[PDB]
Amino acid sequence: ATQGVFTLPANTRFGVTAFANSSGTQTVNVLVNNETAATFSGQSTNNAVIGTQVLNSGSSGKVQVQVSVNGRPSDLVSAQVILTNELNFALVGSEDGTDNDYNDAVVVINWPLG
Amino acid sequence: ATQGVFTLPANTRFGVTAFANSSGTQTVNVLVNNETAATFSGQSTNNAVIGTQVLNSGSSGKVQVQVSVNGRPSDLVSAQVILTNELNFALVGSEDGTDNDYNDAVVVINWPLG
Amino acid sequence: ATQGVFTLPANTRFGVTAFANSSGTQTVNVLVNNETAATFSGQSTNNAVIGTQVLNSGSSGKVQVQVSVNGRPSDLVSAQVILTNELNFALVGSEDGTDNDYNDAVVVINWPLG
Amino acid sequence: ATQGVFTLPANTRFGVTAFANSSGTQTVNVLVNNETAATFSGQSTNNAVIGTQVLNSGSSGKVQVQVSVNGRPSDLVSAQVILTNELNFALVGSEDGTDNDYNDAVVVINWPLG
Ligand SMILES: C/C(O)=C1/C=C(CO[C@@H]2O[C@@H](C)[C@@H](O)[C@@H](O)[C@@H]2O)ON1
Ligand SMILES: C/C(O)=C1/C=C(CO[C@@H]2O[C@@H](C)[C@@H](O)[C@@H](O)[C@@H]2O)ON1
Ligand SMILES: C/C(O)=C1/C=C(CO[C@@H]2O[C@@H](C)[C@@H](O)[C@@H](O)[C@@H]2O)ON1
Ligand SMILES: C[C@@H]1O[C@@H](O)[C@@H](O)[C@H](O)[C@@H]1O
Ligand SMILES: [Ca+2]
Ligand SMILES: [Ca+2]
Ligand SMILES: [Ca+2]
Ligand SMILES: [Ca+2]
Ligand SMILES: [Ca+2]
Ligand SMILES: [Ca+2]
Ligand SMILES: [Ca+2]
Ligand SMILES: [Ca+2]
Repeated sequence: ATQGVFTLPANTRFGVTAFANSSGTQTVNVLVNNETAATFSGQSTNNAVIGTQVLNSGSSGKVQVQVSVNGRPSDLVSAQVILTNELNFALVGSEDGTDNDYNDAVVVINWPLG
Repeated sequence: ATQGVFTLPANTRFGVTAFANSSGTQTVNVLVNNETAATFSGQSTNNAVIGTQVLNSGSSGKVQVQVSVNGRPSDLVSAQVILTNELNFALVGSEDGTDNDYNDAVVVINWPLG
Repeated sequence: ATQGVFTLPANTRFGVTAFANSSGTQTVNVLVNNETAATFSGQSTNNAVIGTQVLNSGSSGKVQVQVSVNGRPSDLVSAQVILTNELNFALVGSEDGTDNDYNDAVVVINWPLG
Repeated sequence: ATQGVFTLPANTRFGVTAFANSSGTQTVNVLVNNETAATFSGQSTNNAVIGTQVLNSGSSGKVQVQVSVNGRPSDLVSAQVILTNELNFALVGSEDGTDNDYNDAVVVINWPLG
C-alpha cells in the first residue's frame, strides 16, 4: 500500500518536523501538490530535529513525504490520527537498512495551527 | 477518562517534543515515574518547537504529560499509535481557552530511538 | 474534551458496529445530524456484537455515539485513524463503572463502504 | 513494511471481527502463534460482518491476519491504536483489486474483553 501520502484540507497551514535515528544521513522531502516545498537533511542517532517548517497545503491539499539516504529511497510507514475530531497528526516512519525499527527518519505533520 | 498518561517500555529512551499554537504562553511538564523530568515553555501561534528532549522511561515506564497556561491546567486529549508493530507515537493535544482547537500545546512522544 | 463525535464526508455511507463487555446492558445511540439514527442494545461479557448497521452521514456528516448503562451515560474515549489515506476508522470505548477498562461498549465506525 | 502482524499480551482474550466490501468473496484467516485460529468467508458490498469470534492470544501473543480472494492474497494495511492507555484496537484493511479503497475485507481486533 502507498505510504507517506496525506490529504489535508485545502489551503491550510500545517507543521512538518523531522527527527533522525540512524548512522545514515537522512534526506526528507515534503511535496505539496507534487512539487517540493521543503527539504531537511541531517544525521543523528539521538532523535535530533533535522528540520521543522510551516507549509500551506494549497488548492489540492495533497502532501507527500519522501525519505532517502544517499539517494536510496527508504521504505515508509504512515497513518493519520485525529483527536477530539479536531487535532490532526500525519505520521511517517522510514527504514534505511535491515533492522526494521522504522525510526531512521521520523516525520510528524500536524494541523491546524494557530 | 485520564489523558496524557502512557506506559512505555521500561528503561527505554524516548523523544518528547512540544509545539505551541496559542496567544497564551504554554508550559509543558513531562513526568517520568511521577517526577518532573523535563519542562518546556514558549509562546507561538505558528507551531514553534518550544522544546525537544531525549529522556529515559525508567524502571516503571510511566510517562505523563501535563500542560498549563497562566498556572491553570489545560484540558488534555491523547492516544498512542503503533506502526508496523514496532514504531510508537504517544500524542497529546491541549486546550487553554474556548475554541476547542486542542493545539495550544501539542506534544509528541516517539520511541524507539537510535 | 468532547468524545464520540466525528465529522464524516457528507452524504457517505458508513458502518457502525457495537460490542459489549460488561455485566450491564449497554444502550448505544448513533446520531446523525443530532438526531438518533440507530439504537443498539444488549448484554455480554464476551464481546458479543449487540448491533451493526449501515447509515448515511447525511448533509452535515456529523455522527455522534452515546452510550447509556443502568440509566447513566458512560464516559467515552474516542479517536479516528486513517490508513493509506483511504480507509477510515472512528473508534469509541466507554466506561460504565469503576475499573476503567473502557470496553463496556466498544463502537467501531468504518468508511467508505462498497 | 510488514502489515497485519500484532503482538498482544500473552494468554489474553481478544475479539476479531471481519467486514466485507467487494464483489469478490473474501477469505479472512486469523493466525495465533502461526496457526489458523479463526476463518471467515463471504461476499458483501454493504459491510456485512462475515465473522466475529473471541480468541486467546496464547503463550506467544503473536496474531496475524491474512486476507485472500479465491486463494490470491490481498494487499494489507494496518496499525494499532490505544485509548486512555488501556483500550486496544488492531486494525487491518485490505485491497483485492485496483481501486485502492482498502475496505475489501476490514478486520478489527480489540482487547481487553470482559
Ligand atoms: C543501507 C544503509 O544505509 C544502512 C545503514 C545501516 C545501519 O543501520 C542504521 O543505523 C543504525 C545505527 C540504526 O539506527 C538502524 O536502525 C539504521 O537502519 O544499515 N544499512
Ligand atoms: C489563558 C490564555 O492565555 C488564553 C488565550 C486565549 C485565546 O485563545 C488562544 O489563542 C488563540 C490565538 C488561539 O490559538 C486559541 O486556540 C487559543 O486557545 O484564551 N485563553
Ligand atoms: C479478485 C476479485 O474478486 C476482484 C473484484 C474486483 C472489483 O473490485 C472490487 O469490488 C468492487 C465492487 C469494489 O468494492 C472494489 O473496491 C473491490 O476491489 O477486483 N478484483
Ligand atoms: C463484568 C464487569 O461489568 C462492569 O462492572 C464493567 O464496568 C466491568 O468492566 C466488567 O466488564
Ligand atoms: Ca533502521
Ligand atoms: Ca534507527
Ligand atoms: Ca485553543
Ligand atoms: Ca490554538
Ligand atoms: Ca468497565
Ligand atoms: Ca468491561
Ligand atoms: Ca478495493
Ligand atoms: Ca471495496
